[PDB]
Amino acid sequence: DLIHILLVEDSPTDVMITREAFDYYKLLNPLHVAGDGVAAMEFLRREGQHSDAPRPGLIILDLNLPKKSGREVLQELKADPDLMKIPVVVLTTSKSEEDVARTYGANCYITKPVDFTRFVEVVRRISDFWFGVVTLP
Amino acid sequence: DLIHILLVEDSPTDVMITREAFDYYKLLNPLHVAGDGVAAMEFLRREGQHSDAPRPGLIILDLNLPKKSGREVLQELKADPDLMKIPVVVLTTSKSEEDVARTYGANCYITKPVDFTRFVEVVRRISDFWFGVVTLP
Repeated sequence: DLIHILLVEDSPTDVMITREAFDYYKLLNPLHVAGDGVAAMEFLRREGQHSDAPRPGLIILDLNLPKKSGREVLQELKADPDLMKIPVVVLTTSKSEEDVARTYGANCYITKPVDFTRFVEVVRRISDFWFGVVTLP
Repeated sequence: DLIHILLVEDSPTDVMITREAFDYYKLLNPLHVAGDGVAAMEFLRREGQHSDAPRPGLIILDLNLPKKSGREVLQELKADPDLMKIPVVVLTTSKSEEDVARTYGANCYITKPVDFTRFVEVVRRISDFWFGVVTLP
């Protein structure tokens, strides 16, 4: 449970689905949320209010973002020699759109919302990620 | 992923379902299997062929066991001042039987087979167990 997860999603309903999924199914991975692209880059660069953010080990990225787009966030990520290494899953709004997105992006795409099932599929699609059951005090 | 899991189940079809679930969904927890009660106690006591077995952190126990029953295994477990501390989930064959089993055993019961969904519910029902996503080389 070392790696923190950064969810860049503007929909409060959809953020709620992921929060409750992590909660009800006992995911220990710290879930962090940015509601627009400008806040997402503030988190990654660890600037401003996020001056003490942890580096995420997984970024989950919607494309519909106010203030700064999903595309801008991804483009600024892959420019940075450090942020480029971080795994990115792009949220699509429809499995049909998901077929289109993989054709031209393939595993780094899942349809939203990210409930626990979809999050389990994310973990499956990403080679270096694994589930473990940990006992705790 | 420190804790090993001991599955005491005689059905090869049902053992197959759990093996593939752990495999396809990338559970790192070592899964160990005993096909009857006598082998299960051989594992716990770490005797004979299992002289170097690891202590399990979770035991999943069918009641239909040849050679030595599910009840015998549980009774010998709770006698032992060491083995008694280990979490035990009892497999029932029907959610109806599961309602009966909890009335008189409540969370330590799930209907078989143990696919990944049911295993996730086991983890939910057991206070000190948590899921974590771990990155790996």
